[PDB]
Amino acid sequence: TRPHKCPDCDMAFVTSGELVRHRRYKHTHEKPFKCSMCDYASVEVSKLKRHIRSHTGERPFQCSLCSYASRDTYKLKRHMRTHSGEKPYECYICHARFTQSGTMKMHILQKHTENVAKFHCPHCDTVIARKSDLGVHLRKQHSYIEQGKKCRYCDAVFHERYALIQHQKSHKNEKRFKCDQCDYACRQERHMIMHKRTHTGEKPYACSHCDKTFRQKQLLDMHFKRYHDPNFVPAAFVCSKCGKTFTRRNTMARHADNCA
DNA sequence: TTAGCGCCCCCTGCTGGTTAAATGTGGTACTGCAC
DNA sequence: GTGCAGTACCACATTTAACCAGCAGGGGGCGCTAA
Ligand code: NA
Ligand SMILES: [Zn+2]
Ligand SMILES: [Zn+2]
Ligand SMILES: [Zn+2]
Ligand SMILES: [Zn+2]
Ligand SMILES: [Zn+2]
Ligand SMILES: [Zn+2]
Ligand SMILES: [Zn+2]
Ligand SMILES: [Zn+2]
Ligand SMILES: [Zn+2]
Repeated sequence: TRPHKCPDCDMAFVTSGELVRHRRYKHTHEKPFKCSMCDYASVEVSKLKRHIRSHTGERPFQCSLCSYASRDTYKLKRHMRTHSGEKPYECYICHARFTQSGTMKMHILQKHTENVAKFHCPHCDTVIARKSDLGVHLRKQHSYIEQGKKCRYCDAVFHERYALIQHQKSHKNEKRFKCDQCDYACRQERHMIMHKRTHTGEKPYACSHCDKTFRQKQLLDMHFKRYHDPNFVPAAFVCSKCGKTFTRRNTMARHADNCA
């Protein structure tokens, strides 16, 4: 009937030894047995054996099915879920099941809640929900590169990926390709190739039904659709007021605006 | 009494598969101008 | 009007990194009994 009770708090214990351990755990905060490697100490001998095992790497119990030996029996019991499945914990909202309690708690925090505090990157403006995801973001974007990484479009060298990407975003309104015979410039290589074809007079695309050649693919396509396709009729736009037909809509719109 | 043991949890952190935002590609209309 | 020459949409395919559940390591609390 739990005759022994702790006067310092609400806990009541059966035996004297249990109550003494409880006082040491939560009321005296003194640990007699101390780790020899560091300042860590343990009230219970098993806890100190835990730290000594971590200090030395001793793995007592081996998994039956795999190549993992745990240093604590509970770690092996948790590792056995890898083979059995057996997701014990269940979310109370979406009823999803998880192999670990911390996995379920993180799921509830990040999937079923709105005003959750997030982590801000100390080096950039991004805001990340998880600390582990922030560490991944730091370890890739803000990681230092000893050999550097050249810009894709200029001779600038950067050692942080975030800096390189920010610099490369400044070239998105730029016409890298420049013709060697005039001042014309463009952003895609195909346009530069077309312009050099016009400069040289080359007409690579040739009509297979006539003697006419063209410097661009679309010009040949429209020529074939006009003078080699009887079923094609040019789009005619009649004026809104006068009704005069215009092949180009822009001329029709301008005429309608100036029409009386 | 006291250590061994079992259970159970919390806290922290890394990791690949998923996915959504960002960005590059290319087909195809689409206008300005000289004829 | 038209063909040439250059520009402009934009659906689509990569590219990229946050999202997220699956994992393991380090520690703390108690409730049993045997020894
Ligand atoms: Na262009
Ligand atoms: Zn107490
Ligand atoms: Zn230690
Ligand atoms: Zn195993
Ligand atoms: Zn849920
Ligand atoms: Zn950042
Ligand atoms: Zn650059
Ligand atoms: Zn040129
Ligand atoms: Zn033809
Ligand atoms: Zn008119």
